[PDB]
Amino acid sequence: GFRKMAFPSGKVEGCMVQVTCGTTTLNGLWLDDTVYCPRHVICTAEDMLNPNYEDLLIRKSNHSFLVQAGNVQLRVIGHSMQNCLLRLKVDTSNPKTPKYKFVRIQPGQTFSVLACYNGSPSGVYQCAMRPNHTIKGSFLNGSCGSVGFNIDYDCVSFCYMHHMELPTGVHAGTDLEGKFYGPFVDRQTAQAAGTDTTITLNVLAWLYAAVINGDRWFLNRFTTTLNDFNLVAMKYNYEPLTQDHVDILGPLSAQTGIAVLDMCAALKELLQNGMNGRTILGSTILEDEFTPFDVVRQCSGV
Amino acid sequence: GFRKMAFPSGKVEGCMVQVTCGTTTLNGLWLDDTVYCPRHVICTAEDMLNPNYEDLLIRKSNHSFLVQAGNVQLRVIGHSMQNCLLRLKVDTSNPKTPKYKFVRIQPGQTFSVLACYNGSPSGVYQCAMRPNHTIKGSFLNGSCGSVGFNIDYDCVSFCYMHHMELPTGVHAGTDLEGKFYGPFVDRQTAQAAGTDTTITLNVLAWLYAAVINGDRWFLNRFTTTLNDFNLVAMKYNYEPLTQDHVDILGPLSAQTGIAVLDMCAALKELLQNGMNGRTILGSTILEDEFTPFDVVRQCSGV
Ligand SMILES: */C(=C\C(=O)OCC)[C@H](C[C@@H]1CCNC1=O)NC(=O)[C@H](CC=C(C)C)CC(=O)[C@@H](NC(=O)c1cc(C)on1)C(C)C
Ligand SMILES: */C(=C\C(=O)OCC)[C@H](C[C@@H]1CCNC1=O)NC(=O)[C@H](CC=C(C)C)CC(=O)[C@@H](NC(=O)c1cc(C)on1)C(C)C
Repeated sequence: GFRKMAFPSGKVEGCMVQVTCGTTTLNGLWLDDTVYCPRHVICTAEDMLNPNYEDLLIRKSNHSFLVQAGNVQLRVIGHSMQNCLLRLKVDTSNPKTPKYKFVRIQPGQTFSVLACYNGSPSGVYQCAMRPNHTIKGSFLNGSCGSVGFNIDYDCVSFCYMHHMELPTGVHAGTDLEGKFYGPFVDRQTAQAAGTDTTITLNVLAWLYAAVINGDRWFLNRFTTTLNDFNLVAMKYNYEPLTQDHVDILGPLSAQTGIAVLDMCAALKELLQNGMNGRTILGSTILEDEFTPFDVVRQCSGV
Repeated sequence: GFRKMAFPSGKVEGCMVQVTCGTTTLNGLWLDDTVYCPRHVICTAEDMLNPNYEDLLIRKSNHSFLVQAGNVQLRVIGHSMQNCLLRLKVDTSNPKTPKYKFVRIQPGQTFSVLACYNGSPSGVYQCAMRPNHTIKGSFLNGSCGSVGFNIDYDCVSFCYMHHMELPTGVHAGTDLEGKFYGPFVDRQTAQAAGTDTTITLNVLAWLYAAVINGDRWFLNRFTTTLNDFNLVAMKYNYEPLTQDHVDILGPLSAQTGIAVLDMCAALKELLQNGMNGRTILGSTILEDEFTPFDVVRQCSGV
C-alpha cells in the first residue's frame, strides 16, 4: 500500500503551547526558553489592514502575554519581534525540547503539519509546499501557530508556522524565522495565491513508486527528450523538468530499471491519453505531493 | 481543506518497544508492566503453516525474550499467551503509559496507525476497517506489532495490532485482546480477503462535508426511498443503507439543511452519471474512509 504518511508527532506535540493577548488566543512553539507565535496575535478588531506591528508591540509589556503549557502557566520575561513572529522569552526552559533546527523549505518539498487549537494538538497530516508558496492544509479557527516539520533520525526540522487562509481556501505561513513563504504579508489586505503548477518531479517519483509497488500498465516503449517533454509539460500546467530533476531521480531509475526520460515518455502519454478509467497505486489523479525522498522512505523494499 | 487526518501520535510513540526471539524481531506495545506482541514472533523457519503456538511457547522461557525500550533493555519476568498475542510481564512499568483502554472496532470505523520498525516509530496515517475486515495499510518488513488507535480527549483507545499482509497487498491484524478482525489466522496458510464493499455511510458523511465545505454541485431536487436506494447500492457494490445509518447522519443533515434521503438521491445520481470530469473536495472518487464522526471533528465550523 502507498499512503500519504506523516512523521510521528510526539517530539512536536511537547512543544505546543497556548499564547494569549486581549481576547486573541492562538498556538505557539516552545523551544528551550522561547515561545514563537504569529505576531498577529497582538492585533485588535480595529487595525487589520493597517497594522503597524512596530507600534502595536511597543504598547505591550511582558505581562501583556499569557502563555499556557497546558495546565501550567509560563511567565514572559522579555519579548521581541522577528519578521512576522514574536519570540517570547520565558522563565522556564521546555523540558521536552527535542533536538531540532529551523529550515526554510523549497517548493515541492513535503512536511508534516500538527494542526493545533488552544495549544492542544488535534491532528497530523502530510502537506507539500506548492510551487505557488501556499499549502493545501486543513485549518479551522484557532489554528494559527500550528507548525510544519520533518524528522530525520532525531532532529525535528521545523519548516513552517501557520498564519492565514487565502480566498481559495489555501494556506500561507512563514518559516521559523518569521519570513513568509511566498509574496504574502500578515495583514487582512485582500491578497491571492498566484496560479499554481503541478509538481513534475513528484509525479515521476510517484510513478517509480507505482512500479516499485508492482504496477506498470502506464509504461510504454517510447522515450522523449527533455525539451520535447517540457513542451507538453507547459500545455498541461506542469513544472518544466530540469537536468537536476533527472539526476535526483537516478536512484529510483536504477532500482526499477526504467530510464528517467522513458518514465517521462510514459508520463507524457498519461497526460495526453488520460488514465482511461484506470488507477495508479489507488488514484485516478497523478499525485504530486510525494517527493523522491518520500518514495524511497516508503518503498525501501520489495 | 479536507485532509485524511491522523491523531497526534505522541502518547502511542512512548509505548513502542522492540521484542526479539531467535533472529525474529518485531514491535510490541508497552503499557504499565506488560508488553503485547504478535505471537508469531516465536515462529521458526520450519513450521509456518503448522505452528502450534502452544507447543512453541512452552519451549520458551522468560530470558527467551529480549525487550528493548530504545537504548534500554527490559527484563521479561513472566509470559502468557492471549489469543494471537503474547503478554510479556516486565520488571519495569512504562513511565509514559497514557490513560488508555482496549476497543474492538467495527467495520467502517477509522483509526490512526503508527507504522513502526525495530521498535522505532516511522510514520502515522489514518485507515478504516474495511467491511471485509482488512485494512489498506502501508507496511514494510518489520512492521508487525505496529498499533492502530483513536484518542478522545486523553484516552488512547487501542484498536488494532498488525500481524500480516494478504495476497492482494491488504493487511490483517487483531484487537489488543489478540482476536483477529475477520476470518484470518496467524499462520502462513494461503488465505484471502473476502470481497470488499464500499462503506455507504462514510461516503454520505463525506458529501455532507463537501457541502459544509461549500461545494454542492452534485445535489439535485430528487429524493429516494431507503429501499430504492439499496437496489442501486447493490448494483454498485455499496453497503445497504439502514435506518440506523440514516439516524447517525441526523446532526450533519440538520447542520446543512439537506435531508438524508435527499443526499442519498444525490449519491444515487453520482453513482449512475459518474462525476463527469468533476471533483468533490478534491477527489474524483467517492471517498469512503471518513466517518460521520470524522467529518464533524474536521468541519466543526463555517
Ligand atoms: C488563524 C488565527 C488564530 O489562530 O487566532 C484566532 C483565534 C488564522 C488562520 C485561518 C482560520 C480559518 N482557517 C485558517 O487557516 N489566521 C487569520 O485569521 C489571519 C489573521 C490576520 C491578522 C493580521 C490579524 C486572517 C485571515 O486569514 C483572513 N483573510 C485574509 O487576511 C486574506 C483575505 C485575502 C483576500 O487574502 N488574505 C480571514 C479570517 C480568513
Ligand atoms: C510483519 C512481520 C514482522 O514484523 O517480523 C519480522 C521482522 C509481517 C507483516 C508484513 C511484512 C510486509 N508487509 C506486511 O504487512 N507479518 C508476517 O510476515 C506474517 C508472519 C506469520 C507467521 C505465522 C510467522 C506472514 C505473512 O504476512 C506472509 N503471508 C501470509 O501468511 C499469507 C499468504 C496468504 C495467501 O495469506 N496470508 C508473507 C511474508 C507476506
